[PDB]
Order: sequence, then C-alpha cells, then structure tokens
Amino acid sequence: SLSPAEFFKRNPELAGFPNPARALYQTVRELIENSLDATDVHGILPNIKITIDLIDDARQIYKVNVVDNGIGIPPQEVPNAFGRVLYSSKYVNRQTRGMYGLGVKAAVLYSQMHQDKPIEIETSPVNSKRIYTFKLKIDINKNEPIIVERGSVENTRGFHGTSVAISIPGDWPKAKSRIYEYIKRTYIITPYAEFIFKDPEGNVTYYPRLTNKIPKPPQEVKPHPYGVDREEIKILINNLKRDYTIKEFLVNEFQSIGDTTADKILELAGLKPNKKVKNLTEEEITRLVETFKKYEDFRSPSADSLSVIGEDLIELGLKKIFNPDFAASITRKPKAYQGHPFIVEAGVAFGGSIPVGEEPIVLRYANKIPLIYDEKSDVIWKVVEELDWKRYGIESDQYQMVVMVHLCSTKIPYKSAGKESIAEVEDIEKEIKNALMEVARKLKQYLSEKRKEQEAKKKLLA
Ligand SMILES: Nc1ncnc2c1ncn2[C@@H]1O[C@H](COP(=O)(O)OP(=O)(O)O)[C@@H](O)[C@H]1O
Ligand SMILES: [Mg+2]
Repeated sequence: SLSPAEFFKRNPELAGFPNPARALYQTVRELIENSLDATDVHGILPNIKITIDLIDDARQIYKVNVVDNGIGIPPQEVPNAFGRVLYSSKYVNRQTRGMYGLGVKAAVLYSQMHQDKPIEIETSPVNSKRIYTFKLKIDINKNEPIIVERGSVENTRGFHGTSVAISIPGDWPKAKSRIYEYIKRTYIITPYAEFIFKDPEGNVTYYPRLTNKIPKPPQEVKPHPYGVDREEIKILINNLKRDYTIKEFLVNEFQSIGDTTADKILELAGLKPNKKVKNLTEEEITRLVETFKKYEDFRSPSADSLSVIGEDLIELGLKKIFNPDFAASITRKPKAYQGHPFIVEAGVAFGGSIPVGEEPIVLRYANKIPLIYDEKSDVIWKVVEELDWKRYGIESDQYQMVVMVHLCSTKIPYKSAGKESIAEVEDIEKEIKNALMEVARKLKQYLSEKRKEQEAKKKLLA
C-alpha cells in the first residue's frame, strides 16, 4: 500500500490542502502550532511573529514566515524534521497540538510540488553559541532531505528559537477572514502568548501578553494495555535496548502493570515468565492482546499525559476579548476511553459588548487548537444546539452569548480525514453535555440574581 507521503500527493483534499486558499490557511496553522509546542510545553512564554507576503502576483505565490523564541532544533535533526515523512503515525503517549499526521511536512511537500523556492530555516537551541541556517527541499520522489544551503552565524546573549519560511500557491482574498479568526481564537485560550501578524496587504495586528501564568505541561507516559494492538506490541518489542523476559517487558513497558498484575496476565495468557520477549511468536502476541482486552482490573489510563487550559485562563481570555457582563468556566475531572485519557473544559460569556443574535457564538478546541471549518457537523455543535437555554434563565429569543468547549486526549476522534469536526462518540458526547450543563447552571444563578436586583430597584426605590 501507499506511504503517507504518496497518499497525500494523490489525496491532498483529505489532508487539509484541497485548494490554494486552504493551503495558505493550513501552512499558517502548522507553523504556529509547532512554535507553541516548542515554547509553552517547555516553560517559555511564547513570543511569535507571523508574516505573509505576496511574492508573485500573477501566479499567486505567497511566502509564509513564522518566528518564535522556543527551544530550537539541534542542527543534525533539522534535515529530517522538515524533509523526511515518517512511514507511520507513532503511538501517542503525550498530548500535542495538531490534527494531521504529516504536520509541517505537508506544507513542505505542497511547496516543492507546485513552485521552485526552497524552505528557509534559522534555529538556535538553548545555550547554543551559533544560529544554524538552512535552505532545504524535500525530494518529492525519494522522500528525503535535499540540503541546498547550510551555514551558521555567531549567536547573542540569551537567544534561542526558530524561524521558518515556506513559499506556496495561495489565495489571500478567499482565506483572509478564516486566518484572522484562527489567530483570534488561538489568542483567546493562550492569553500568556504574544503575537504580531503582518498580512499581504501590509495590515498589522498586535495581540499583547495578558498574564505570565502557563499551565502545567503534558508528560510522557507508557502505553495503557487497552490501547495497544498486535502491530504496536511488535513495535515495542523491536525497539527494546535490552533482552527482557516477557515478565520484565510487561512491568517496564506498560501503564498499570505491577509485579502481581504481570503474574496474573502471564498465567491468563499461557506465557512463560522467563522466556525472552524477542522470541514471542505471532500466536503468543495474539493471546497477549486478547488477554489485555478481556482483563477487567487495570487502573484507568493516567491523565499525566494531558494538559488543560484551566478555568482561570479560559475566563481571562473570554473577558478580555469579548468584554461580557459575566463569564464562567469548568475544568472537569479526567475520564478515559479505548485506552486513552480525556478531559473536557467548557466556558460561557454573556451580555456586554457581545453582539445580539438568535444563536450562541460557538468556539471549539481540540488539544489546544481551534477548530474552524465544518462546525455544523461537530458533536460540540450538536450538544449546544440541543440544550434548552430557557431552562437556564435565558428568556428572549434574541440574546448575547459565547459558548466554548475544549476536548483534550491522546486520541481525538475526528469524523472524516480533512474535515475539522469531532465525532459523536457516546462517552465523549455525554461528558461534553455534563460539562456544558455545569457551566449553564452558573449562568442560571447570575441571571436570577440580576433579575432579582432589577425588580428590587423598580419596586422599592423612588
Ligand atoms: N518551531 C520549531 N521549534 C522547535 N522544534 C520544531 C519547530 N518546528 C518543527 N520542529 C521540530 O520538527 C519536528 C517535525 O515537525 P512536524 O512535521 O510538524 O511534526 P510534529 O509537530 O507532529 O512533531 C517537530 O516534532 C519538532 O521537533
Ligand atoms: Mg507540527
């Protein structure tokens, strides 16, 4: 079957690149998302600049440049990072930003497919004495890096971070409103970041830092047994540096297998505790996986691999951007499904400067990135539409409200490749509704108190 790189070339509309307008929007996303995971995950307040230039008017080629102050990239890792598409998606053991498996490499591939300039990289790891520079292409036939230029320059006191520029076919007039909306919505749940955006018309927007409070980062965990299939077991075995016995393999390579549990799993699966794991047959792997799926006594997938926005930042962002009369939020306790942890957070903003409409403004997030297209098909949209807001104190048919929901997990379920809608998985839908109801009860209280005070002034004051 086809490699991911070859599947993308044939089916770019399934990977976020159906046309030049979406190509331009998706490239901006990939760059900003890499810069955020290079900063806040490592304790650094993100300082990020985004520029888009029209470089060829008739052919509509645009150059996209994103600069950050993150941890940088060891020079020997650069060529593969941007110029070699992996043969598969690796098992997720830590929460990260992004929907697409190819990541920034899809923008690089699209660039080399349709025009002639190389991508431009400048990077400096923490404490580096040099900034390392590169001009690079991916070989569209071979799936390997081509180093066009490679250099370095003396660094300055305290500097670290990365600059990436990519030249692509685009369509700014079509993409414009959705690119502005992408950046706005990122800023709402990232009030500790600072952004500068210069667009192709020369317009500049400044999005200032509002706080220095950064949420606890996600941590790497070992895989949970309910999450691994036969091929993933094989990958884990082949990766071992040491000659583990099956027993040693169970306790050291997985979540929720202590000494006693391992003994039980081994008996149930008809396996020898002291047999070397590199010698496990195909039949023996099948029994292991079937034992995993049947075993009823594992701890829930650990939430150590996840990272929340937090009630305090959600509320701060909603207040500063919308200037509402009221705002409230909830970060729920962790759940789990199919061997992976998940958490839902929700928020509402009401009144004030928010526009009068007949429906709420709905904001959707997944592992800290906004979802922009395909909103009417999303489970979050369904849950919000189905709630009866009259039960929660909203009285007119016309009102001023923003609602947001964030889902985080090491396995986000999407409906269709190339659409930005979260699937209607029962366990997740139920928890999103529980969360929205928790926040809506806080609104019901606000509104009941407000109406009491208005009635009191009307009836008791001269
Ligand atoms: N701005 C950056 N700062 C630090 N590292 C980066 C940056 N951009 C890309 N990288 C590195 O290159 C790797 C490949 O990027 P990408 O193709 O988007 O895959 P992914 O983000 O899913 O890991 C990243 O995992 C990261 O290590
Ligand atoms: Mg990425």
